[PDB]
Amino acid sequence: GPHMATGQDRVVALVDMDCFFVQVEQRQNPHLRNKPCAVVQYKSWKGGGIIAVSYEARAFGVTRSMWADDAKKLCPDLLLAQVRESRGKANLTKYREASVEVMEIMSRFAVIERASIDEAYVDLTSAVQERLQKLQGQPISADLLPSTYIEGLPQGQKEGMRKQGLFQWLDSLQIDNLTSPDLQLTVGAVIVEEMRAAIERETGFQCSAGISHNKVLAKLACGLNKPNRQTLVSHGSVPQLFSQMPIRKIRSLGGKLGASVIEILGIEYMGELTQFTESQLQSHFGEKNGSWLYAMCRGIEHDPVKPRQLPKTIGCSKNFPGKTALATREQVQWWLLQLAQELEERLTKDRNDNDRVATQLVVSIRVQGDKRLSSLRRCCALTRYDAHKMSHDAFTVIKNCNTSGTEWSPPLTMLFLCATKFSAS
DNA sequence: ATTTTGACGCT
Ligand SMILES: Nc1ncnc2c1ncn2[C@H]1C[C@H](O)[C@@H](COP(=O)(O)NP(=O)(O)OP(=O)(O)O)O1
Ligand SMILES: [Mg+2]
Ligand SMILES: [Mg+2]
Repeated sequence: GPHMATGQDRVVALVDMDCFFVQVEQRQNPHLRNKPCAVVQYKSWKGGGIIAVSYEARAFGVTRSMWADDAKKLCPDLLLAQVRESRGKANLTKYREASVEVMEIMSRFAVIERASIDEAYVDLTSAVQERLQKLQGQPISADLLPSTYIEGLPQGQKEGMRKQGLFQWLDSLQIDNLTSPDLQLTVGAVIVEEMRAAIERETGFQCSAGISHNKVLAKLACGLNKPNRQTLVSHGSVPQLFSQMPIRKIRSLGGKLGASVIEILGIEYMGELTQFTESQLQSHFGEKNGSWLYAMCRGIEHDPVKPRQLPKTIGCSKNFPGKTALATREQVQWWLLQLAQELEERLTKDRNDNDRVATQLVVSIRVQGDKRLSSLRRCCALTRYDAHKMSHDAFTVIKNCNTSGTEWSPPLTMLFLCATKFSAS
C-alpha cells in the first residue's frame, strides 16, 4: 500500500527521428520529399543494402536489410539515395553531423543522453516542476498538445480518436495538485511538443516521442504512434498495455534473454511476469535481470538518464564478404590504412570540437571460416593521431593470426579499428 | 553477401 513505490518520481521522454537518414537526404534533395525512398550502402551487390526507409516506401513492404534490387520488385518507383563512399568504404559523416544538429537543439531544453544516432532520452522532472510553478494552477488546453496521443484512451477517423482520448485525459486531470504524476507527465508532453516543434523548425526533420516515468516506457511509447506524433504512457495505462504486449517489444528483451523468459516461464506477454516472485525471477535470470523484470513488468524502472551527449568511442569498420576476403599482406595493410585514415580524420575533428583525446586503439578482425563475428579483438596504446602509425600498430597486433608459410591465411572477412578511453585535452 | 557502428555486461 502506502510503502510500495510506484515508479512515478520522474518524467522521462525519448525522442526518436522518423526515418532519419531518409529525412537527411530528403532535406538535401527536394526531389525525394514525400516519395517512397530508401537509403542504401554500396550498389554493386544486388543494388545495395537498405538501411533506412521512408514511410511511403514502408507502405509497399520495403524494409531495412532488404537489397535494393529486391525492394524495387515491391516498389518499382522507389527512389534511392546512396551513402557516401570514401577510401573504399561507407562514410556516415553526413548523418553524424545531422545528429549533432538535433542533439544540440534538444540540449537547450534539458540534459540529454544520446542513445543512438537519432534518439535521445530527456529527464524533464525539473523542467516540469518549473513549468507547473509558472502555470499557477492554470488548466492545460488541448491546443498545447496538438500531436499527442494518450495511450489507452479513449475508452468507455484517426485524428478524431486522438482528440477524443486527449479530451478524456485532460477532463480527468487534477490541475491544482502539483505532485500528481499524471499532471507531471502532461506538462512533460507540453514541453516535448515544444522541443519537437523546435527540432522541425530549426532542422526540417520530423520526429516522434514517448513521455512516461522511465526510459523503457518512454521508448515503448515513442513507437506506438510513429511517425510525427508523440505518446504519453501513464503509470495507470501499464496493466492493460502490458497485458497483450509481446515480451520482445521491451528494450533489452528483443534477443536471447527475452526468448529465455518466454521459454522458461511459458508466457508470452510482459504483464504475465507479474505472477512470479522477485526471487523466482532472480533464480531463473540472475539477481540483476530478475529484479529488473520484477519491477519492469509493473511499469517501474530506475535506470537514470545519463548526462552524455557525445559518443564514448569512435570506430571504423569494413566487411569483406565471400570472395572479397583479404588474402594478401598488401591488401590487409592497405585496408588497415584506409580505416586508420578515416579514423584519424574523425579523431582530429573530435579533439578540436570536444576537447578530448582517445588513448586506446582496439583492433578487431574476423577470419574466413570462423563462426564468431570477431576472430580477434586486441587493444594497444593510441598515443598519436596518425593514420600510418595506427595502421602499423594494428597490423603489429594482428599479424600473428596469419598461418601463411606475403599471403594471408585464413582470409580476413572483417577489419575494425576503434578509438576508446577518452581523456580531457 | 545487409553493413556499420556504439553502449554496456560478464568474467
Ligand atoms: N541495422 C542498421 N544498420 C545500419 N544503420 C542502421 C540500422 N538500423 C538503423 N540504422 C540507421 C539508419 C536509420 O535512419 C537510423 C535510425 O534508426 P531507427 O531509429 O531505428 N530507424 P529510422 O529512424 O530510419 O525510422 P523510424 O525510427 O521512424 O522507425 O540509424
Ligand atoms: Mg528513428
Ligand atoms: Mg532510433
